[PDB]
Amino acid sequence: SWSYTGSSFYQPEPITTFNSRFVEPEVTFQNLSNNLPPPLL
Amino acid sequence: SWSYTGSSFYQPEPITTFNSRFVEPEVTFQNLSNNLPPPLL
Ligand SMILES: *[C@@H]1O[C@H](CO)[C@@H](O)[C@H](O)[C@H]1NC(C)=O
Ligand SMILES: *[C@@H]1O[C@H](CO)[C@@H](O)[C@H](O)[C@H]1NC(C)=O
Repeated sequence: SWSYTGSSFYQPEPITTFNSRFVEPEVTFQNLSNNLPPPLL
Repeated sequence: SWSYTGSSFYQPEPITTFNSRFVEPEVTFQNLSNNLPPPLL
């Protein structure tokens, strides 16, 4: 389970399309299998 | 055929969604007819 938090304040939040951006894949990113966030669903 | 290249280095790459942005049309853009890139296809 992965959550988004602010840079200057710690508060775990659900991942949404309004706080993440689509980027070109890299080999360093995690390869999630289950419990994908709604941007990834 | 049009390819994308970096600003500080030269490498012809295919045009994807991740290296282009959708903008308001202008008269000084190229009006392509055939062999559209995948963002325009
Ligand atoms: C995810 O998979 C790709 C290709 O299968 C691999 O290159 C990448 O290292 C993987 N990411 C990991 C293991 O975090
Ligand atoms: C592209 O098409 C527009 C019409 O939508 C035109 O105004 C413009 O002059 C054209 N530019 C060219 C031919 O590159």
